[PDB]
Amino acid sequence: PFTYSIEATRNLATTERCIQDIRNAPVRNRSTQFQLAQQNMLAYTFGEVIPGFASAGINGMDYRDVIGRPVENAVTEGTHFFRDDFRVDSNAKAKVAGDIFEIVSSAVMWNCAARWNSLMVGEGWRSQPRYSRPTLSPSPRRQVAVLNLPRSFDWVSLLVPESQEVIEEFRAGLRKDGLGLPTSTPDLAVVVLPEEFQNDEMWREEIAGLTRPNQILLSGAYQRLQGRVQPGEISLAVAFKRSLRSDRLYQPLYEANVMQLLLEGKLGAPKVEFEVHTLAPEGTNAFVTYEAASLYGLARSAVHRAIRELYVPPTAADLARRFFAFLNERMELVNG
Amino acid sequence: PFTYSIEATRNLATTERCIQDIRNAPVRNRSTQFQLAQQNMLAYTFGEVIPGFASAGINGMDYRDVIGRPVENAVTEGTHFFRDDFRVDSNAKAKVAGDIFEIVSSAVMWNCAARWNSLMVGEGWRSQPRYSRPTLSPSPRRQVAVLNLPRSFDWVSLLVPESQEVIEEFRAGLRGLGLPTSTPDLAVVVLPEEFQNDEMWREEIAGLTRPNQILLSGAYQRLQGRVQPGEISLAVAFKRSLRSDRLYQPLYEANVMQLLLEGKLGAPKVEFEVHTLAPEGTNAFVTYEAASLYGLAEGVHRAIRELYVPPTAADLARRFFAFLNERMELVNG
DNA sequence: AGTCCACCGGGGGACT
DNA sequence: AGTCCCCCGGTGGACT
Ligand SMILES: [Mg+2]
Ligand SMILES: [Mg+2]
Repeated sequence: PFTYSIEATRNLATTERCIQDIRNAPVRNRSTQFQLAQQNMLAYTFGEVIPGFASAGINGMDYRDVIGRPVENAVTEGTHFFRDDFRVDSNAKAKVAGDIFEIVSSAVMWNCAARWNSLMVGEGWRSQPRYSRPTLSPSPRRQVAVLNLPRSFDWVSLLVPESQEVIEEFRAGLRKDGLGLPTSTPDLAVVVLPEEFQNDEMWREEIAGLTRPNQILLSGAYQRLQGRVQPGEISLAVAFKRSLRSDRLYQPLYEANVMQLLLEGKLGAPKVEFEVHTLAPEGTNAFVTYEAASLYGLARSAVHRAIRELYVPPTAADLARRFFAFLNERMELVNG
Repeated sequence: PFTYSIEATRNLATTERCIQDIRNAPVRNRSTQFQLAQQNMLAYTFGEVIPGFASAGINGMDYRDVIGRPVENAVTEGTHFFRDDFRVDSNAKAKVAGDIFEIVSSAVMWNCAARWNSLMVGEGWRSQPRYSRPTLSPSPRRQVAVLNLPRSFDWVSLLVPESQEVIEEFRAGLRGLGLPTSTPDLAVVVLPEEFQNDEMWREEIAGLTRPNQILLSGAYQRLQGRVQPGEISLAVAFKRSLRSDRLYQPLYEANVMQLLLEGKLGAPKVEFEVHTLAPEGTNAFVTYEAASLYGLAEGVHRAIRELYVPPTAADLARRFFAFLNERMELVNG
């Protein structure tokens, strides 16, 4: 659970355990002795807590101590089971830690859009925990899907064909000169629910916790929307980075521009909203870095920033609160 | 020495040791038990050798193995003086080795600029070791300088005043927002007239002695303020190994440079390139075929010119020469 | 001392 | 099984 419980651990099928001994099952070319079963840890640690949507105690806990819980728990399991034999490298901890921050944050945002899509339809503003109800004119036409995007995704895949053609048009004209414009992906993407999903349930149900089934619901959500999004319906991109290093600022910042250049540039979409979330900015450097303007629109168009802001959630609750407010505000020029 | 010498390691003061004990001299908020004197690893391992400029054994040795040596040596030294206890975290190495690759590869391009400048200036074309003499018609005006840029650098600081200025008339009608500049791992700038007769730009160097480390790391200052827009000839970014996400800083910087120099100071396209010894997944190459974003509003070329993978210190050196040999043509004799 | 910078390799899971 | 994708935190040194 969210607090290590040797009883819950004792009822774990050996293959649901958080640590995995592999001193007999060596990995190809890898010295790894014990694996961090990140999926497992998630379901153990967050089986029924979805931070921001749980106990007040939890919701306002320092968000770092929350995101860092799953690791703590697993290290305890290891020690308990293996003791001294136990050893895992910093880089495992960083790998998993960084993933968990991305997954859990998205889970929060998932629930945020549940509640949001409920109300948005003909539901109310669910009671608990208490968050300020939005003000905006409700409308089914104003629900949104929250797509935690997967490794080596291509954001362009979300778009409707007519828009994918414009682009592969463009690129072909580039390709005719030894020139490419590869597109990658943000860590997550909030889209406007395509019409024909506006009546579907799933986009309205808050989840109790990140159990395996529940994890999967989220990590796959994107598959449903591929080919169904309109250029202007990409309405928020987020990049997740637990801690910062001056060199690790550049993926979101570059892609952002590429998205702007295509969406805004070649498909006349409104300014593209792309932000970055971190729990550790290590100076001011990071902040000034993301004050950078958007490079396409520096050669008749209005100037705006590539990244709209750099955000550092204190609590899972603030994250909720922050996103509700964005939705309330951004879902305005959306005639419902 | 490039080969781990016991005797030498013993003949070593302790302020010289490649491995530092600090178990009783900790770092605020750090579990670091043993530090890596990476300046004492250059020194020890490369104090006599500058790859591609030493014996043929080195010059053509697998270049990964060369960069990998200081750290090999270090870990031997550590295991002799601290048999039970010697331990360092993966990430300590990853830092040191990354930097060494930046420094030494800069230290190879330095001796290149050296011997090339000599040629240009009317001295010989030295030939220890032999490299094909360049067919460019020499000139003191086609000398180049190889700046190993420091952490925190801003490459604009290299530009001359009237140029930095215009990067303000534009930049100032542009602020809640802005457009910062960072730095390539290294720059190659045309030597500026005022310096074309100094002798420091022509002396090659024997090893990476602290004195010598320091001369190459200091070099940039000498050129702050004194460089034309089109005289920025080449930018390199050193990444010893690649990870798909670790690809974007040279890509962005390049765009920004290209943006200002090319579109705002009407300079020639800018040559920006990456050197790595380990691309692992070949995402990278396709990644570095990206059109320059600036240019997609005007009329076009790659942002990053190429992604390069040196086999040997020698390959590195021959490549840079041909670059010069084909690029300085533009400079007027 | 304390603060900032930019190095990169060991990773768990998707996918084949 | 093999390969690839994107995670980040622990660092050695320049400054102040
Ligand atoms: Mg991320
Ligand atoms: Mg580099």
